[PDB]
Amino acid sequence: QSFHLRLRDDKRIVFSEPAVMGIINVSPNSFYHPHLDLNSALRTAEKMVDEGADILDIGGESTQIELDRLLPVIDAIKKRFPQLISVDTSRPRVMREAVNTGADMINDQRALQLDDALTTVSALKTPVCLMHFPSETRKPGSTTHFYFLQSVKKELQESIQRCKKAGISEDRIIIDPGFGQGNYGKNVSENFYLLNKLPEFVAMGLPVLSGWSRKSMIGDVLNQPPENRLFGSIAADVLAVYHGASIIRTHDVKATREAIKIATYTRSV
Amino acid sequence: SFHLRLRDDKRIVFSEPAVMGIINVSPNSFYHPHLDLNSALRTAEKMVDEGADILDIGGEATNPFVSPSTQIELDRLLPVIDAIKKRFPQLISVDTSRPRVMREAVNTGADMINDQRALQLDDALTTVSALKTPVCLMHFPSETRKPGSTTHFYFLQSVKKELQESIQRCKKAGISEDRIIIDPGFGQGNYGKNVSENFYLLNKLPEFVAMGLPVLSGWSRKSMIGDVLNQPPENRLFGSIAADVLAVYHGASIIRTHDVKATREAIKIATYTRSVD
Amino acid sequence: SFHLRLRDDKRIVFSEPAVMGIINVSPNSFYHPHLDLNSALRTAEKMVDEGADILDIGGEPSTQIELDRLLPVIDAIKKRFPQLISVDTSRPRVMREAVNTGADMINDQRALQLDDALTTVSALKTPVCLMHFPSETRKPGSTTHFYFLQSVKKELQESIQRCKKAGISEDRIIIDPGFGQGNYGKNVSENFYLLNKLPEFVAMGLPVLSGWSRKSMIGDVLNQPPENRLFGSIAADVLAVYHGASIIRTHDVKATREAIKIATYTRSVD
Amino acid sequence: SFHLRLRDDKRIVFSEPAVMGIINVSPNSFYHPHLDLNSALRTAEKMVDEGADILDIGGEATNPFVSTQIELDRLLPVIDAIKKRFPQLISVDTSRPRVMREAVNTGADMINDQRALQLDDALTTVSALKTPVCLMHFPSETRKPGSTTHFYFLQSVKKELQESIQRCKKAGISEDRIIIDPGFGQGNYGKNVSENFYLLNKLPEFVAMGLPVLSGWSRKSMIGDVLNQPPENRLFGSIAADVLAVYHGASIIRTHDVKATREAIKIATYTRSVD
Ligand SMILES: Nc1nc(O)c2nc(CNc3ccc(C(=O)O)cc3)cnc2n1
Ligand SMILES: Nc1nc(O)c2nc(CNc3ccc(C(=O)O)cc3)cnc2n1
Ligand SMILES: Nc1nc(O)c2nc(CNc3ccc(C(=O)O)cc3)cnc2n1
Ligand SMILES: Nc1nc(O)c2nc(CNc3ccc(C(=O)O)cc3)cnc2n1
Ligand SMILES: [Cl-]
Ligand SMILES: [Cl-]
Ligand code: NA
Ligand code: NA
Ligand code: NA
Repeated sequence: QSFHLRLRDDKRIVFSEPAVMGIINVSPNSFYHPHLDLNSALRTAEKMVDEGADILDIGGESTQIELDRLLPVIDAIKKRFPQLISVDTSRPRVMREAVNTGADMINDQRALQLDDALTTVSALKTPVCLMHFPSETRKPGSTTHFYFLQSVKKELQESIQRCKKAGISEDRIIIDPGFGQGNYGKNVSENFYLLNKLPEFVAMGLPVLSGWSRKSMIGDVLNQPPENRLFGSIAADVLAVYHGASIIRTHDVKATREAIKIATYTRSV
Repeated sequence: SFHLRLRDDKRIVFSEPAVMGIINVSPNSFYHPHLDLNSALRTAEKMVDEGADILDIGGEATNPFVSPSTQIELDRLLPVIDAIKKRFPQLISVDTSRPRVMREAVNTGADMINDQRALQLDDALTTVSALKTPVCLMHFPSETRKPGSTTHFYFLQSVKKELQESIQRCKKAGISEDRIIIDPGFGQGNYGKNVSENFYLLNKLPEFVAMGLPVLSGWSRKSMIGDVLNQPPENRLFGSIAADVLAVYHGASIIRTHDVKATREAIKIATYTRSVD
Repeated sequence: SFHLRLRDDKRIVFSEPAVMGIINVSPNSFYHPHLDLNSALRTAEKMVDEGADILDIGGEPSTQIELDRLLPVIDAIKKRFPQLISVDTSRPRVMREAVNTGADMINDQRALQLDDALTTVSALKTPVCLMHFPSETRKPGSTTHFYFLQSVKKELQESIQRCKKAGISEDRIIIDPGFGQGNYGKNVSENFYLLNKLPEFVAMGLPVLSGWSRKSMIGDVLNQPPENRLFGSIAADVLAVYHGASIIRTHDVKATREAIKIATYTRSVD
Repeated sequence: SFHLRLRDDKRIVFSEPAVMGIINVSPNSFYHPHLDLNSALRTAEKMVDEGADILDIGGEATNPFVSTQIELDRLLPVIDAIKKRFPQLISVDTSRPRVMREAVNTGADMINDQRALQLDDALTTVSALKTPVCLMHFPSETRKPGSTTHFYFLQSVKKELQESIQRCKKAGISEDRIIIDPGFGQGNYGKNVSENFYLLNKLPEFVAMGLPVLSGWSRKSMIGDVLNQPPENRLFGSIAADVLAVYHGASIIRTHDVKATREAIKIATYTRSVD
């Protein structure tokens, strides 16, 4: 699985194999490895760069505090490292300033639903990741697995179409089924069903991004706290790439990179 | 047997329990949401071929107790009702709690109204009385009740009392007895019952049947079956059939189901067994 | 029969509905303001002799004023009497200081809506009464009774869920429909409807508290001033207990206690 | 009237036979498995309301007719939640020394061992923990039921229990911390129906050993066999066995049915002591 994106300067970047996107959360309230200051975030960035990350995803999600956290990190990373920078936000103002500070792409868990977001991404000309997120509160397990998958695909296609209409280029759109529980509105079996059926998303023609890293589904199946979820998480990434995923979002860059290389070879014989 | 008197005074006689097939047309609906008109019609066609007596169409977007949503509900319902009215002979039921949806659905061809909230919303009683259609009154779904907070016996008594009051509310409003159907409201979640309470109501269904009106029961694919079998909704067919069988064995008049043919065949055996008394 | 768990983890069981006597220590308080410490203690003494299970003390710069009225009373009561003490307040700081002084539980008419209230009660580990308080923009009578009731239950459920999420133990939550007119945003018939439907609150699975004592809906129905509302008030207490209420908040301890004893017996004989 | 000494050296006195309610948190149990913390707590609340003196929490699946971490994950949360809520004594039904330590550390007041501290380290663990312990008679090996006379079987049971008691005293376990139990049951409890009834009829012989005696017939197969009833229908027969056990001097009754048992044994106690 190879793919490309067109950056905001119309420069084409080609990935010869699935990309690894390392996570740097600067929100003290994150479930895993919150970064409370700039120095600690930069220590993580350096490790991830050493471990071979392709992209670093910086998130800190009330707008000014988000900016005070994100901007210093993006600036420092842009200054020090050659990695592509993704900003994980749903706020148009954050997108604008993040990109002005050096972010190359926008990762939106809300798929540009927040007013002004769509036009903002079109105006910035950056690649964007559209993650599937419930219209509103969904009851997990309330439909068959098949019909749930149908709705996720349908809604992602609608998001893609909104992007194209707003003038976002086809080579700037990444999609993500939005793996997780809690407000991601899925139970464990639904998450695994979407993973099993990932080729149906891949067949939509855009690069697919997948993030299982240390999440509750692994915790539930293994009965392990987040710190003990490494091996289970690696397994999900392997399966995601085996099924055609283009980008893996992870807290564990080296382990993911090595594991998915095996998935790629298995898939590519 | 039982009959329903339609708004034009024609009496539909049912010599055996009726099977009401379900077509949910809201995105947040249970089991199988129909996301467009064509998909809704494919299901109707299947259910018609499987021998449905009634097709129950519902597309509620939001709870009216908590307009744009009214119009959204209409936009989803009317095209399906209209297409079915033109194509098929089946009776059409509209599952809604909104008086305006009731009026427009009936004008479009709906024969009866199915209200989970028992016409409690402002103007619902008067609306149904004026429409002169049969109506199903369900045990009101209490989102705040803590299941198990009373004993099975007392909970059963409270369900019976509430249904008796809903019947009286209807009669006082000028809704005729031959257009009233009652339903103990099987389900968990917002239906304010746990697994054991649901099974207790099912075992005690004859107590609802003795109230003298046709009783409707809907277990199809619901969480009670999932919890007992440890299965997702697509794997609850055989458990659901069993509940329909027992409901009919105990005297239920109408079964509301996602699986028409299977329900129809199974309850025929329940009906025969019940009949040999 | 119900129970609560105090902040020391001690299980308190009530073999029958508890009577909570009211001691208001603010000058603008309802029915009988206690203008000094001595008067408050005389009332406490009477209510203890009359069989009160709990004493609810309430006195709502202004925080400090509330404390100077409350603490001396709570302190005196804590030293002299074995009854449980409740503090009627919405202010986190008053909650902390009152509990530190001897209050066993917190009674919040605002259901811990005031910032820091939730975290404060969770840390204090005391039981808390959550009363429903309709939006102050509400106009009584502008919705049907049934509709209004659903919104009251829904909002109480949301308050309960906030408490649980904040780590407040289920055996430390009491709920209250918030009987009253005026700023309680209800009219006479809405109050009687909630009373008639009280078993629907009991069905939420937590002890229910009710307070009709001397209130305006009795005054309006009987055309009586506060002094003449005793017989109507106990009638409301009787009905509340008959419908399953666990705690009755009253200015008239002896009369309420005796009346609800009859209600409890009648309810109990299934 | 009997007494026990808790590990805090405080003596607890029972003026009448104590009722021990059963809370099993294992998925595979023949009667009322508790599969989650909440169900276990509901049962506990009900049993406390009904007047239970002791709650016996077990995480080992009990089917007589057919990992340490898994037992702890089921038990500890329940024991913790009970310790924080109720004044009742907490018993932990386990044979695993590690479980004994962790359960006691979490709040268990005594240890109920169906193996009478046979597993290595169990003896020394209980002596060091300083908690009361119930020693239940269990087949040293696979016994064939009905293979000896009733009298000779009883002799072996009494001899083996006496050996167990002696092992405990030698290990330094206090005499006011030892409870004994004839181990009523079939299957791997190594007895048939007649043998169980013989032991019950002869309960006074265990009572004469000078330690409080615990007895557990609740909804067991002996009742099922005699009445031809599934577990749900064994209440009345179970009550009868409890009545006889108490009439013969049992100090503790282990039951799934607290209120019914308490009421029945009050009658037994009245009759026994009217003298
Ligand atoms: N594109 C994209 N894709 C994701 O998967 C993602 N996940 C998070 C993290 N959000 C969650 C959700 C659920 C859970 C749990 O159940 O454990 C954990 C973390 C943040 N940004 C994200 N962005
Ligand atoms: N007359 C009537 N009778 C019903 O039984 C019914 N059920 C639904 C569907 N509602 C539910 C409720 C609970 C559950 C669960 O626990 O799984 C599922 C679906 C919609 N209209 C209904 N109408
Ligand atoms: N938990 C609880 N429950 C109450 O019922 C209550 N009432 C008051 C007193 N408030 C009112 C409200 C209305 C009226 C009237 O209309 O007469 C009188 C007094 C103060 N704290 C209270 N706390
Ligand atoms: N002290 C003590 N005393 C018991 O009697 C006991 N029983 C069990 C449960 N074990 C059984 C054995 C046999 C049977 C049957 O034949 O039905 C049923 C249950 C677990 N802990 C126990 N602990
Ligand atoms: Cl449905
Ligand atoms: Cl007052
Ligand atoms: Na791939
Ligand atoms: Na409805
Ligand atoms: Na009519």
